[PDB]
Amino acid sequence: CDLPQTHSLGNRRALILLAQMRRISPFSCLKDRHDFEFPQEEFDDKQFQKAQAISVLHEMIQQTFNLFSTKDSSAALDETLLDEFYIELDQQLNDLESCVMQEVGVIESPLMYEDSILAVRKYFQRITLYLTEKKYSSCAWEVVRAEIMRSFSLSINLQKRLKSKE
Repeated sequence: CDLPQTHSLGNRRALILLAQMRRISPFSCLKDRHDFEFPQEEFDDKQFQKAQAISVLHEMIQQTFNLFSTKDSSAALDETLLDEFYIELDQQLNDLESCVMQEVGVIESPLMYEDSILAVRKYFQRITLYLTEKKYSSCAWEVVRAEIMRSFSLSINLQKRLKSKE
């Protein structure tokens, strides 16, 4: 797809707001630290590429937008930080959505779609049920929120297929 400006490490988009959820106290939770946000199965180097990333990334971001925008999780974050989240995803969504129209091919496979889409829905579904048990206390959202950072990390870097992290 059309490159924005050479290859960069981070995205500098939505990473700032995510950091705001790092001030939490480590004493909030311990055994409640899991990763159900970013499906690593799809984000792993087992079979991940630039175009392919657009497939998973799109669903990953689109889902996050619905999480807060649904009012449920929105009430969890400050209206200021939350409201910014809506626009933040929009910028990233356009990047992927644009590739869809480009007719690259990776975002057309009716069968491959399930593997990419399901990977996000399956993991994203855990977060909904996971938080339900805690009724959105504070750490439950942090563990899931902080997890989003990883999805953004490998998403815009793994494509290069250069060095991972075990």
